[PDB]
Amino acid sequence: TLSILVAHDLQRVIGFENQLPWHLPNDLKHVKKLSTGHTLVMGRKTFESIGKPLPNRRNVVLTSDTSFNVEGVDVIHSIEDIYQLPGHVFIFGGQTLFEEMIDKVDDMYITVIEGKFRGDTFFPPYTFEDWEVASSVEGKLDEKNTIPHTFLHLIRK
Ligand SMILES: NC(=O)c1ccc[n+]([C@@H]2O[C@H](COP(=O)([O-])OP(=O)(O)OC[C@H]3O[C@@H](n4cnc5c(N)ncnc54)[C@H](OP(=O)(O)O)[C@@H]3O)[C@@H](O)[C@H]2O)c1
Ligand SMILES: CN(Cc1cnc2nc(N)nc(N)c2n1)c1ccc(C(=O)N[C@@H](CCC(=O)O)C(=O)O)cc1
Repeated sequence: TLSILVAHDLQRVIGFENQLPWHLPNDLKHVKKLSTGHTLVMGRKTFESIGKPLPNRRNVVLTSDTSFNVEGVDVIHSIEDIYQLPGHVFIFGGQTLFEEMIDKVDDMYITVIEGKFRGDTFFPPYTFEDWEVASSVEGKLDEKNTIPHTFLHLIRK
């Protein structure tokens, strides 16, 4: 299976100045639960903003840089390489990879952040006419998670 994994706000903002505009620990645990034991594919800027590979799963970075070699990271240089990765593969970001892959993935795990943040990078527009809602779960709010959010699993019709 080839899936998108993304958190975007009410206007589809995903990032600002190579960081996330929000901090939402529940969403990072969502990422950890979905992706532990599988594969993440991310663009070079997304990788550099995380700084290190995420533990207990395969980290694949797409870059044109043939000098890229990071301990604990597999490197690919073409979109077509993604289709050779075995197992459950999550397209992890950022804007460039989401734009390149949204028409190719089987399904999307989207966290809708119910706020309007300042952004400079966006998830591409999509319509529910193309996507069935396999599940929709409101995130629980607490002291450490103060922004309303919803976990959507969307499957291509
Ligand atoms: N909210 C979320 O769910 C989420 C998730 C992830 C990231 N983000 C945010 O998204 C933003 C980054 O997005 P972005 O679009 O600027 O960057 P990005 O997609 O993370 O990385 C772009 C880079 O990926 C490489 N790349 C992409 N397509 C390629 C291809 N077809 N062939 C070879 N290399 C390719 C290139 O690297 P080279 O230039 O090295 O060749 C390109 O410069 C940040 O703000 C980050 O915080 C948000
Ligand atoms: C900046 N970044 C990219 C990022 C952030 N939120 C997302 N949220 C969703 N839904 N999808 C993504 N693609 C996504 N990507 C990050 C930053 C930190 C960690 C991280 O430390 N995750 C730990 C969990 C951290 C924790 O337990 O609090 C993990 O094991 O995956 C993940 C991605």
